[PDB]
Amino acid sequence: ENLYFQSNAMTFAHEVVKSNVKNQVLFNGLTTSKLRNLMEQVNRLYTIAFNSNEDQLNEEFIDELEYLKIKFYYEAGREKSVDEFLKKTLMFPIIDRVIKKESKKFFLDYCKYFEALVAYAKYYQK
Repeated sequence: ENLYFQSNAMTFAHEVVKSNVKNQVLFNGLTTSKLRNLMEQVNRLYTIAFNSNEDQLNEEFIDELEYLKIKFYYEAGREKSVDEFLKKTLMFPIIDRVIKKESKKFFLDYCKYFEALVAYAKYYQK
């Protein structure tokens, strides 16, 4: 078989981003201003998760997640660096996973992953 290990979200964000500096461009011309609309969408959801007492995610929140997937695919259609970024980050199967588990802790973990993705993208830029 093979031999794989336990990497938290921060470590793997750093790895994906720094492994997508090629010869210098980031994910083929990504910048952070291209992710702004997305960042805001994530932020507006983060706070509403933070205020939720229980871990069981409200159903309107799931609709919001569906719309988040939709805004993702929009930006991926708009800008090719966003398309590469979203594929190589596994953004979509992770959004799916969050939607299935419907837990608050898990979505906040996803938010940390997204936040570190953007930070590291920022640290490596033109």
